[PDB]
Parts: sequence; structure tokens; C-alpha cells
Amino acid sequence: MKGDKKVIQHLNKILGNELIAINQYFLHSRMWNDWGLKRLGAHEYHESIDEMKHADKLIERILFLEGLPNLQDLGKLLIGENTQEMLQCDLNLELKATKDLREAIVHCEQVHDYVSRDLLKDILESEEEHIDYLETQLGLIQKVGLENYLQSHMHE
Amino acid sequence: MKGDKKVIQHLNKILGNELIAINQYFLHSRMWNDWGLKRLGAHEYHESIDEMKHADKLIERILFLEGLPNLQDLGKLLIGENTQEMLQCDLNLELKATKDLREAIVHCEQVHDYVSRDLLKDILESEEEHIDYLETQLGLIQKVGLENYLQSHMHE
Amino acid sequence: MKGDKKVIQHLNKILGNELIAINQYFLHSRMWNDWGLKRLGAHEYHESIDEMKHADKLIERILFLEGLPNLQDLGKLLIGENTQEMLQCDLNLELKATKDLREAIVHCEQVHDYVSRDLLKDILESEEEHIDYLETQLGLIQKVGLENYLQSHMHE
Amino acid sequence: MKGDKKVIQHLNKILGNELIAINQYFLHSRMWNDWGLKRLGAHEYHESIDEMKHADKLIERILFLEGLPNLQDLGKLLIGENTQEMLQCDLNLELKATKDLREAIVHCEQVHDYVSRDLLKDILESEEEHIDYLETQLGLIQKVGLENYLQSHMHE
Amino acid sequence: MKGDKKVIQHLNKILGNELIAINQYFLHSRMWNDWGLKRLGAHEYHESIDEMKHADKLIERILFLEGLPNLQDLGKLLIGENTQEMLQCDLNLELKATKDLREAIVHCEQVHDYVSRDLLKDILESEEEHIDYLETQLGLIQKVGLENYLQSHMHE
Amino acid sequence: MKGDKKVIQHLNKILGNELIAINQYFLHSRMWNDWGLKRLGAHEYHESIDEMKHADKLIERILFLEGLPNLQDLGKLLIGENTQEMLQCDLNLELKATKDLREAIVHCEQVHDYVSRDLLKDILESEEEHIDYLETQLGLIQKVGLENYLQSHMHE
Amino acid sequence: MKGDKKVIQHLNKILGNELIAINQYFLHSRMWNDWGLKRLGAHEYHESIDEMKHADKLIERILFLEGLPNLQDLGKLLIGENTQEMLQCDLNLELKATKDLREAIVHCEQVHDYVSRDLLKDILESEEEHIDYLETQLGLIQKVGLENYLQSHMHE
Ligand code: HEM
Ligand code: HEM
Ligand code: HEM
Ligand code: HEM
Ligand SMILES: O=C1NC(=O)c2c(NCc3cc(Br)ccc3O)cccc21
Ligand SMILES: O=C1NC(=O)c2c(NCc3cc(Br)ccc3O)cccc21
Ligand SMILES: O=C1NC(=O)c2c(NCc3cc(Br)ccc3O)cccc21
Ligand SMILES: O=C1NC(=O)c2c(NCc3cc(Br)ccc3O)cccc21
Ligand SMILES: O=C1NC(=O)c2c(NCc3cc(Br)ccc3O)cccc21
Ligand SMILES: O=C1NC(=O)c2c(NCc3cc(Br)ccc3O)cccc21
Ligand SMILES: [K+]
Ligand SMILES: [K+]
Ligand code: NA
Ligand code: NA
Ligand code: NA
Ligand code: NA
Ligand code: NA
Ligand code: NA
Ligand code: NA
Ligand code: NA
Ligand code: NA
Ligand code: NA
Ligand code: NA
Ligand code: NA
Ligand code: NA
Repeated sequence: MKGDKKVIQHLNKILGNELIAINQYFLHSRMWNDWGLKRLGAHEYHESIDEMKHADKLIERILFLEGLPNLQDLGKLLIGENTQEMLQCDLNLELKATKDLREAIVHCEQVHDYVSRDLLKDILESEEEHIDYLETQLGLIQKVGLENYLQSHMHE
Repeated sequence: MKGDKKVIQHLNKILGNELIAINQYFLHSRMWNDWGLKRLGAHEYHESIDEMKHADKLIERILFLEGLPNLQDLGKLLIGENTQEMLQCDLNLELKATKDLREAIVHCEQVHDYVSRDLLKDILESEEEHIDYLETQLGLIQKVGLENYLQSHMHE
Repeated sequence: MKGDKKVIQHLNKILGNELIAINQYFLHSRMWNDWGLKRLGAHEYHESIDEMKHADKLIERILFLEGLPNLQDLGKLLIGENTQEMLQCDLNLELKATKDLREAIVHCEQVHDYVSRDLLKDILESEEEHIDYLETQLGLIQKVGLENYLQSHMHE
Repeated sequence: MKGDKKVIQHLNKILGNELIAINQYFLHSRMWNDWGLKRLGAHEYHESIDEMKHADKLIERILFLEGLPNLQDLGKLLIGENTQEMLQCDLNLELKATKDLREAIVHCEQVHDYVSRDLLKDILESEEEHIDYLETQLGLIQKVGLENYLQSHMHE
Repeated sequence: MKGDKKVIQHLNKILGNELIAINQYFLHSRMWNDWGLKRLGAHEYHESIDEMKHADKLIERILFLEGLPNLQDLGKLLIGENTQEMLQCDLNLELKATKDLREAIVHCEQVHDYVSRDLLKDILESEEEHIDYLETQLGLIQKVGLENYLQSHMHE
Repeated sequence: MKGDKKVIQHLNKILGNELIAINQYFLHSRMWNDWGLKRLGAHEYHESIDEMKHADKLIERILFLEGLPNLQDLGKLLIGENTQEMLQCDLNLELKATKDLREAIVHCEQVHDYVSRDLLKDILESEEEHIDYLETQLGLIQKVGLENYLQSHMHE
Repeated sequence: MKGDKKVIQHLNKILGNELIAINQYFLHSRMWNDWGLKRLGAHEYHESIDEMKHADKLIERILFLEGLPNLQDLGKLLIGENTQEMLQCDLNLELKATKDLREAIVHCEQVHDYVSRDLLKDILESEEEHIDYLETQLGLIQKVGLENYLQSHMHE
């Protein structure tokens, strides 16, 4: 079904954000596991898988609309070097991702692509859940202290 | 069955205290959950449900006694700004509530409304259990430190 | 995640309506049980629980958006004196609720808070189901007669 | 297998009656459900489904006999404005349907299409059962009164 | 609950499209079965049932909104004479249906009938899934050839 | 445990090939699914997952050796426009990957990193299985013809 | 089957290292249990058993190759005096073990004793896993602090 060219461009932009997030979260997961923070490692692994599932749905939608999914142009990964910075890097990425999701939804609404809008709304709900998790973890570091926060994430 | 007018007034006063407690405990529960202190959030949620069940019984008793349950007047919620204050706000409310329960029981006894006394005694037992929990949490903060206390309430 | 101030005010307004409905439906439920109309009491009890669940979701969203949920202000309960009036009181409350939900959704759309819109739309779907239930009960009273209508709601 | 041209015309007339009945019974079902007469709504839904099954068999037989099943020409639906009228509308349709079935069977017998006759006989047995149901309900309205009759069909 | 007059007109227009699709798909299903292409026949039967379920939901919504569901006016069925035409006839009908769904959603949004919009959006998702299936079948006829494509749809 | 710098560079080169293959095979999978060739889509999906698992093991090994896994550089994806070209693009990538695996094993052996050698040997075994699959599919297309080959990959 | 003399000497050197590790890890295990650090005690017990299993396989190989397994000569145990030192003592022993394994594999390869090489490679993989565990524990001490680290290893 021929889709709106600019909708397809938005979908490819959201896809690109998901492709960044997949790799950033996967690497953060394996860094945390390497450091013995296996509860963080496991949670971040599931965050990466969730992004993989969003990217799948976006690829499938682009193809149905007769566009070409762009899996080639990988943007900048935000890789932290300590737990607090890794969480902040994930949060910064998610905040960019939700800004792009909102702009894409606006355009879907204007050209009446209501199914594309609904997919993007579902993705946006998942990313706002991720923002909640991230903001909460950063708050917990402040409340319980870094050493306790890390201690509580050693064991899965 | 026509009940004593002042018994009904006493029951409506206890119900008013329970209505405050429901909302105060529910809000504290959701604040703790938002902050990631999910063991506190869950325990406080169960406190709120317990007050809901007490309010239900009071409403049912008032109607059997041919009175009008007062769900319209809501007194002042005591909302803390951090974990220590929230626990103290709950404890301050509970101590007011047990004072009012004791005065209500005195009056039921004097007009021979022994069934209402028995209900109020059961509610009082629950409120004293809640006081014990609250006093114990405040003591633990002193014994293990606030940071450890909070750490121990992150995970259910 | 910092939300739009006016979204939060709308969410608190909706929460305010839900808090009225919780108490109004709970009281109506217990009145109907006291009168031996236990099928009405059970159904109205589940309406009250449904509003509690909506209130929970709203409180949770407000906190995520870094607002203060308002559980302190309780508006006017509409309590009937007989079954027909109680049903009409519930219907009047629900018509106000859905008007306010629609205005809140307009605003969420304008500021691109698509997740708050989606929550409010789900609540609106539940309230329209409640409106259908209430309109249908008032119509059944006309079709079968008040005495038959009440008879059919004696046993659960 | 080439069928008799007039048999196929008869089968298409029967099919035409079933297509009216499907829609008429389906709309009546959903009207009764909307009014809270769920027992009537459920029963009328099952009547609609049964006519769908008859239409299916007629379509299949016509195609086997190398005719064109007419799903395009929808005759007049008889929709009532209250329960008694809806039942009477269904009954009037059924009495027309059984008259056309009998005429179709006469012709099948004359041209030795005994398999088409057997199918129409089975459909006719179903339609006479539906007539029994409808006549019985109209008789019950008189025997128990309309208010009781409707009361007995509120709940499934 | 009194609905917007033009919403109701749009819902009846969507319903009319569904009623065409029910009959068109059912007839195509039974033609394919008659030809021994039972896998196509079974799939097309399920498409017809899906349209039956959408029609049901639209009828229910129109009645709740105090409108009259139009099951009397049946538009033009697009019936093909071979597999390739039957699939293209279904796709042509689906593309008109989605145009009409988009225009209905625009109006629902303008008058704040967000629950009707949500219903139409769900139906639109189902119709886009049907378009995907249909476009894919026409593409497979090209990629595997017509004889293979038909061969692969003989047996369930 | 600090690893040999050139081993880590080889591991990152292998990881780079796996990252290309993940995306290429995932896109090919979803292209085949969009075209209705779901058996090809499923098989190619499982090849993508396999490469994901290889990439995971490489990331973990590089971190253990105190290197930085390179998930930022993505080389050129080879995306075909039809089934034969897609298979040949996968085969070309695999043949580059196995060449690079062999050079890396030579260097692991020279510096006595026998565990890295063993991991790369296991990956090489998987890639030679993939080469077998691809070469075999290309041979089958020649033996049974493209139309039959695609027909046999329509259904899982 | 008569083995290479120097291969057997290498196997006996590896066995010598395993015999040290068995005793060193078993004593550290029982020290940690005595101190109430039972999670460390259990984990170190399992490391000791793993070394027992490697020693068994080496003894079995030496005897097959017609050599005499040396269980008489026990080298210097590295026993720590606190948790940090004990983990470091284990790590120091493991790093010497892996050096000796690599040198043994070199010789096995040169004289074509590929089965002995394979056994030593499997042991080497286990010892590198043990090095990963130890380095990770020493890193956790730095990140969570010694008091938290020990706290986390009190209970199993
Ligand atoms: C650094 C790149 C990637 C890594 C390291 C990676 C890793 C993984 C792993 C380890 C799994 C679990 C497999 C299993 O054990 O069953 C997985 C699953 C999956 N991946 Fe990836 N992946 C990557 C990229 C992608 C991309 C780019 C996509 C889509 C475009 C994707 C889509 C999926 C899907 C759909 C699943 C299945 C999840 C489920 O339902 O359980 N992945 N990935
Ligand atoms: C007059 C005030 C209230 C009364 C009398 C009341 C009563 C009840 C009762 C009897 C229950 C079921 C307990 C059980 O299953 O044993 C319940 C459940 C619940 N209440 Fe309330 N309640 C009130 C107010 C509230 C408020 C203001 C909230 C705010 C969120 C709330 C949230 C809940 C929730 C989330 C449940 C669980 C429902 C479920 O998932 O089953 N309640 N309430
Ligand atoms: C107003 C038009 C129609 C409506 C609203 C309607 C509605 C329905 C519904 C809701 C179902 C059950 C779906 C489920 O399983 O949940 C159904 C089943 C069915 N319909 Fe229809 N339908 C319509 C027209 C037709 C027509 C015209 C035919 C044949 C030409 C037909 C044949 C069938 C059959 C064979 C079944 C399955 C019966 C069984 O359970 O064995 N329907 N219909
Ligand atoms: C201080 C010296 C040692 C101690 C305290 C020790 C202790 C133990 C214990 C407690 C068990 C498990 C007993 C059970 O509950 O079944 C065990 C198992 C075993 N030990 Fe030792 N051991 C020592 C030395 C050795 C040596 C020198 C060897 C071989 C060279 C060895 C080989 C084994 C084997 C093969 C097992 C079987 C465990 C399994 O796979 O289930 N041990 N040892
Ligand atoms: O919280 C409240 N509890 C109440 O009973 C109530 C109200 N009662 C209405 C009423 C009902 C009867 Br039957 C007889 C007299 C009468 O005034 C009105 C507003 C708020 C409340
Ligand atoms: O219903 C109510 N919801 C509320 O948030 C609330 C109150 N807030 C206390 C508070 C908490 C924080 Br943290 C930051 C500021 C602040 O004022 C007080 C009374 C009643 C209510
Ligand atoms: O209700 C209807 N039943 C029908 O068969 C039908 C139509 N048939 C199309 C057709 C198919 C073939 Br193969 C050969 C001739 C032919 O006309 C067209 C419109 C409406 C209907
Ligand atoms: O397709 C049709 N949908 C309909 O509602 C309908 C008809 N309705 C009769 C009716 C019922 C009521 Br209650 C109120 C007004 C009213 O006119 C009659 C013929 C055909 C149709
Ligand atoms: O693909 C990537 N793999 C990575 O490790 C990585 C990054 N690492 C940050 C980093 C840099 C240095 Br210098 C030392 C330690 C360190 O953690 C940053 C961007 C992209 C990537
Ligand atoms: O650790 C030890 N391993 C051993 O095999 C061993 C000993 N074996 C004596 C022996 C047995 C045979 Br059969 C053939 C030759 C031979 O000298 C004696 C003392 C200590 C050890
Ligand atoms: K601690
Ligand atoms: K009666
Ligand atoms: Na939070
Ligand atoms: Na956590
Ligand atoms: Na506790
Ligand atoms: Na009573
Ligand atoms: Na109704
Ligand atoms: Na009822
Ligand atoms: Na009946
Ligand atoms: Na045939
Ligand atoms: Na397609
Ligand atoms: Na198929
Ligand atoms: Na195959
Ligand atoms: Na490590
Ligand atoms: Na540990």
C-alpha cells in the first residue's frame, strides 16, 4: 500500500533511533555483566530486546507502505563509562527518541495515517516507561547512595 | 434497627478518619512506587486497602442503624515530602484515629451497643498493628541509617 | 519526566471526578445492599472499584509527570433517596465526567502528550460503558415497571 | 452438474428470504441487547446465525448446480419498534419464507431434484421451529403480561 | 447517549461498506470452494467473518448513540470471474473502505467522539491487514506463477 | 585479564562482520515475509538471530580481555532486490566473514590465545553451515526452477 | 598408548597446579564459612570441586599415556588473611596456571598430541572463567566498598 513519503521518512528516523538504542543498551548490558552488576545487566538486556521488537515493527510497517527500511546509517552511540553515566546516556537517548516520536505522530495525523500513528503511540508508551525506569534509578542513586545502589544490583 | 444518635455520630467520625487514611496512604504508596521504593509502596498500598475495608464496615453498620454515612466531608491529609516525614505523618494520623476509636468505644459501651463496640475494637486492633509497624520503621531508620533503610525497601 | 502544567491540571480535574464517583457509587452500593437489592449493590460496588482503578492510573501518571496529585479536594456527592434517583445521580455525574474527559483529551493532543491522551481515552471508554448501563437501567424501569425492576435486582 | 433453471430461481428466492432474515434478526438482537433485554438478544442472535447457515447451504447448492447465487438483491427488512412488533415482524417474515419453501419443494419434486428438495425440507423444518418459538412468545406476552414477559428476558 | 448526527452518518457509511464486504467475501469463498481451491475458500471465509464482527460493533455503537443502523441499503458487490479478479475486486473494495474510514475518523476527531474514533481505528487496522494479504497474494501470483499459486491453494 | 591488542582488533573485525550480517539478514527476512515467502522469512530470521548470538559472545570476550567492543562502525549492507540476489548477497558476506575468521584464528594461535581461537572456531563452524545452506538454496533454484523454489517457501 | 615424555611432564605440572588450587580453594571456602561469609564459602567450595574434576581428567590422561601421575609433590599454597587477599591469592595462582597451560598446549601441538591439547584447552577455558570471576569480585570491592561487599556474601 503506497504510503506518504514523509511518513516513511519519519518511520525511518524512528527506526534509526531504535537501532542506536539496541546497540547502546546491548553494550551497557554486557558492560554491567562484566562488572558483576548482573541485575543491571539483565534489565538492560531486556531493554535492548524491547528496542529490537520496536525496530522489527517499524521495518515491517515501512515495507508494507512500499518504502525502503534504512538499517545502514547508524547514528552516534552514547556509551557511558560508569553506572550513573550509562543511565544518563540512556535517558538522553530516550528523550531524543520521544521528541522524534511526537513529531512523527503529528505528521501521521495530518496525512491521516492513523495506523502508523497507533504504532508510534505504542512505541512512545514503551519509551516513556523506559524514561520512568531511568529517572527512578538515577533518583535511587541519590537516595540510597551509589555504593548501596550498586550493591543492590549485583545479584539478579 | 434504629441506632443511638451519638453512636452514629461517633461512627461517622471514625469513618471520616478512615477516609483521610485511605487517601493519605494511597498517595504515599504511589509516591514510594514512583521513587522506586517498591517495598514501602506495596506495604503502604496494603495499609490503604485495610482502611478501605474498615470504612466499608463502618458504612454498612451506620446504614443498618438507620443513619446517613458521611462520605462528603474529607479532613486534612498529612502528606510528607520524604520517607521519614511520610512515616511520621502516617503515625500522627493513626494516633489521632486511636484516640477517636477509644472515645467511640466508651460511648457504645454506655448505650449498650455492644456490636458496634466489637467492630470498633477490631478496627482498633488493626490501627495498633499499623502503629507498631510505623514506630518500628522509624526506629529502624535510626538503627541501620536512612540510606540502608531505603535500600532495603527498593525491591519487593 | 516534566509534564505540561495544564495537562497535570486536567489530570487532577479528572481525578477529582473519579474521587467523587468512588464515594458516590460505594455509598449507593451499600444502600442498595442494606435495602435487600443485592444485585444492584454488587453491580454498583464493581462500578466503584472500576473508578478506584482509574484514579490509581491517574495518580501514577501525575507523579510520573512530576505533578502533585490532589486527593484533598472532594466535590459534591450526588446521593439519591430511591433507586430511580440514585441511577439518575450516577448518570448526571458520568455526563459531567465525560465532558471533562473530552476537554482533557483535546488539550493532551494540542501539547502532543499522546500517552496521557491514550490513558484518558481508555477511561472515557469505561465511562461510556457505565453511561450505557445507567441509561439502560432507567429504560428498563419504564418497560418492566419499577416493582418488577426492583424484584429482578433483589438476588445477586 | 447443470441444474434446472427454475430450481435455481427458486433457490435464489429462498436465499433472498434468508438474507433479509439474517439482517432483520441481527438488528433485532442488537436492539434488544441495547435495551437490556439480553435473553431476547441472545436468542435472536442465534436465530440470525441459523439463517446464515441456511444461506451458506443454499449458496453452495446453487454453485454446484452451476447457477449464480444472488447476494445483491436485498428485499425489505421488517423492523419493529418494540418487542411485540419485533416478534410479529419476525413471524410475518417466517410465514412468507415457509410459503416460498413449499412452492420450491413442489417444483423440485416435479423435476426430480430430490437432493434440492431434501435441503429445502431441512430448512423448512428449522423455519417451522422458529415459528413455534415466535408464536409461543406472543402467546406468553398475553398470558403473563408484557411487563412480566420483558422482566423474564432481561438476564440470560 | 445522543451522538453527533454526522458521526452516525459516517458510521452507517462504514457499516454499508462492511455489509458489501461480508457478502462479496462470502460468495468469493464459496466460489473458491466449489472450484476446489479450498485454502483460498477457507481464508476468504475468515475474511467474511471478520467483516461480520466489524459490522456487529458498528451496529452496537450506532444504537448506543441513539441512531438507526442501516442494514437495508446494500451497495454494489464486486464479484470476479477468476481468482486474480476476485482478489483485485476485494482489494478495490478495501481501498474504498479505508478511504471512508479515514474521512470518518477526521470527523470523529473534530467533534471529540474519541470512542467512535478508536473503534474506527481498530477496524482500519484490520482492513490494512486485509490489504496487505491481498497485495501479497497478487504479488505471489507473479512470483510463483498462476498455476503454482492455484496449486498451493487447493488443499487446506 | 588484559588481552593481546591485535587479538582484540581481530575480534572487533569479526564483530563488525556479524553486525553487518545481523541487519542484512533481518532486512532480507522481513522482505521475504512482506512478499509472502514466509518459510524463507522464518529461516532468514533464524540466521539473523544466530549472528546476534555470535555478536554477543564476541562482545563478552572483548570485554573480558579489557578491550572496547566496536558497535559504532557499521560496514556496507548487501541488500538484494530479488530472492536469488538476496541469497548471493548473504553468501558473499559469509565468504568475507570466513576469510576474516581464518586470519584471526592464525593470530590467536601465534600469541597462544587458545580460548579466543576456540570461540572463533565455533563461529566458523556456524558460518560454514550457513554457507552450505546458501549454496544449497542457489543450487535448488537451478534444479527445480525459481517459481517452484518460491512456491515451496510460501508457507512455514 | 605410550605418550610423549615431555607431554607427560607438562601434564604432571598442570596436575601439580590443580592440586595446589584444590587445597587452597577448599581452605579459603572453609575460612569464609567460619567467618559467616557463606556465599563466598559456597562459591569457593564449587571452585575447589571444579579443580578436583580437572585433576581427575589429568590423572586419567597421564595413566592412559603410560606415565605416573604425581600426587606426591604439593607446591606452595597461597592462603590469604582477609577476603581481599584470599581472592588475590586465588587470582595469582590462576594466572600462573594459565601460563603453564599455554606452554603445555604449545608442546602438545608440536608433537601432534591433539587430544591432550583439547583437554588442556577445556581446562584453560575453565580457568579463564575463574579469573573472570575473581577480577570481577576484586572490582566489586572497589565499587560497592568492602563492608557492602562482605555484607552481600553473608547469606547464600
Ligand atoms: C548489536 C546488535 C544486536 C545484538 C547484539 C542482538 C542480540 C540479540 C539476542 C542475544 C537475542 C536473543 C536470542 C536468543 O537467545 O533467543 C536477540 C533477539 C532478537 N533480536 Fe536482536 N540483537 C541485535 C540486533 C537486532 C536488530 C538490529 C534487530 C531488528 C532489526 C533485532 C531483532 C531481534 C528480535 C525480533 C529478537 C527476538 C526477541 C524475542 O522475541 O525474544 N536484533 N537479539
Ligand atoms: C470511600 C472510599 C473507599 C472505599 C470505601 C473503598 C473500598 C474498597 C474495597 C472494599 C476494596 C476491595 C478490597 C478487597 O478486595 O478485599 C477496594 C479496592 C481497591 N481500592 Fe478502594 N475504596 C475507597 C477509595 C479508594 C481510593 C480513593 C482509591 C484510589 C486509588 C482506591 C483504590 C483501590 C484499588 C486500586 C483497589 C484494588 C481493586 C482491584 O484491583 O481489585 N480506593 N476499595
Ligand atoms: C448483517 C450481516 C451479518 C452480520 C452482522 C453477521 C454476524 C455474524 C457474527 C457476529 C458471527 C459470529 C462470528 C464469531 O464467530 O464470533 C457470524 C457467523 C457466521 N456468519 Fe454471519 N453475519 C452477517 C451476514 C452473513 C451472511 C450474509 C452469511 C452467508 C451469506 C453469513 C454466514 C455466517 C456463518 C456461516 C457463520 C458461522 C456460523 C457457525 O458458527 O457455524 N453471515 N455472523
Ligand atoms: C583437602 C583435600 C580435599 C578435600 C577437603 C575434598 C573434599 C571433597 C568433598 C567434600 C567432595 C564432595 C563430597 C560429597 O558430598 O559427595 C569432593 C568431591 C570430589 N573430589 Fe575432593 N577433596 C579433596 C581433594 C581431592 C583431590 C586431591 C582429588 C583428585 C585428585 C579430588 C577429587 C574429587 C572428585 C572427583 C569429587 C567428585 C565431585 C563430583 O563431581 O560430584 N578431591 N571432594
Ligand atoms: O456522604 C453522604 N452520605 C449521605 O447519606 C449523603 C446524602 N444523603 C441524601 C439523603 C438520602 C436519604 Br435515603 C435520606 C436523606 C438524605 O439527605 C447527600 C449528600 C452526601 C451524603
Ligand atoms: O492531595 C494532596 N496531594 C499532594 O501532593 C498533597 C500535599 N503535598 C505535600 C508535598 C509533597 C511534596 Br514531595 C512536595 C510538595 C508538597 O506540597 C499536601 C496536602 C495534600 C496533598
Ligand atoms: O450477487 C451476486 N451473485 C453473483 O454471482 C454475482 C455476480 N456474478 C459475477 C459473475 C461471475 C461469473 Br464466474 C460469471 C458471470 C458473472 O456475472 C456479479 C454481481 C453480483 C452477484
Ligand atoms: O436497516 C434498517 N435499520 C433500521 O433501524 C430500520 C428500520 N427501523 C424501524 C424503526 C425502529 C425504531 Br426503535 C425507531 C424508528 C424506526 O424507523 C426500518 C427498516 C429498515 C431499517
Ligand atoms: O561502539 C562502541 N563501543 C564502545 O565501547 C564505545 C564507546 N565507549 C566509551 C569508552 C571510551 C574509551 Br577511550 C574507554 C572506555 C570507554 O568505555 C563509546 C562510543 C561507541 C562505542
Ligand atoms: O604421586 C605418585 N604417583 C605415583 O604413581 C607414585 C608412586 N608409584 C610407584 C610406581 C607404580 C608403578 Br604401577 C610403576 C612405577 C612406580 O614407580 C609412588 C609414590 C608416589 C607416587
Ligand atoms: K548496605
Ligand atoms: K413479576
Ligand atoms: Na520516577
Ligand atoms: Na532495581
Ligand atoms: Na521492611
Ligand atoms: Na436493612
Ligand atoms: Na441502552
Ligand atoms: Na440487571
Ligand atoms: Na424465554
Ligand atoms: Na465444482
Ligand atoms: Na505485502
Ligand atoms: Na497462502
Ligand atoms: Na527449504
Ligand atoms: Na570482569
Ligand atoms: Na556475589
